Amino acid sequence: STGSATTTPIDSLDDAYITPVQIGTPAQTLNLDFDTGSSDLWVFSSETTASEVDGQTIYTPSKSTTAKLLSGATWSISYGDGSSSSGDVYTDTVSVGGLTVTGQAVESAKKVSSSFTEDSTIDGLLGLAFSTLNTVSPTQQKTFFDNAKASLDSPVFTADLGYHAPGTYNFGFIDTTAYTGSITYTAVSTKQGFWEWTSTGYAVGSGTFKSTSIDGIADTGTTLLYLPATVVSAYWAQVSGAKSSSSVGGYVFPCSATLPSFTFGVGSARIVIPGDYIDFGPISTGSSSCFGGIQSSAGIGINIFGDVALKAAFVVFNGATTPTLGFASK
Repeated sequence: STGSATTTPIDSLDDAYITPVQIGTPAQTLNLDFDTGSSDLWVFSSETTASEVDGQTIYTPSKSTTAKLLSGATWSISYGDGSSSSGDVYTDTVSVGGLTVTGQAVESAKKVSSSFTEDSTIDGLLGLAFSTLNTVSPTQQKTFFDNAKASLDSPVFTADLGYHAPGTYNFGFIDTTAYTGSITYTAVSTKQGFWEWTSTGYAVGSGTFKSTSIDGIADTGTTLLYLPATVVSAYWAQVSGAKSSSSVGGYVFPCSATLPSFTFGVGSARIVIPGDYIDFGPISTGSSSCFGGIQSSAGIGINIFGDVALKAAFVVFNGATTPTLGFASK
């Protein structure tokens, strides 16, 4: 089997991407944030505290003839941005782009933190990291990809995120028309539960490539590119007037600037992020200070190849017995 679904930016900045997902019988379609940095499929629901729902579409398990309470199971998750959610668990039929999994754990939110409530466009998350990170207790549950894997034509999914435009998540096949050149594959460590890999270096604009190992995670659920402070300083030093602002929470730059590109290495291959992809717009409405799309990971503990980086590539998440990542230009 295969599946193919369009993913759409939630706003004009590509702050996140939503993909329609069918849950239950008859189908209830919710727009989920596919997140290769986490491993829970959770949804706003008829169980979510009413004051914490503000415009999201909810899953109502009592209206699904295939929903079953997973008795005793609870979940609770905290994300790197400080947001969180928790609740109980149903199993139900879940379909993405024509690919169907029966018995998928659908984690129903009883509580969500303010940033989820405040984002009416995201109805929940669909985790695509390794199932070892799934938070369901006392019986850990598998991701949608893990459940589908054995049925897929090939044990892979691909992320093809657009810049200010829709893109595609495919399951079970590699669309050879969706990228240019060849796909360069690179090793993955699953030791932390992430799609963790080592970039071979970087360049800023037309500058020379610096060969240096940068361990980080391919994370579709993180908006920006978070790299070591040395790398980030080297980038922003090429932008007149750019500075790190403690009060804003990162590097800002004059909105009048033209940003240089940023290149990262995948083995001997190179992925080029155009400068425009690094502009996240005014820090507040009407400001002439703009927020940068490349930020320091120093306070995180891990480097994160988020959407800013991934949207410049066609990315293969290869879930073979030994997982690997593939990157192609497009």
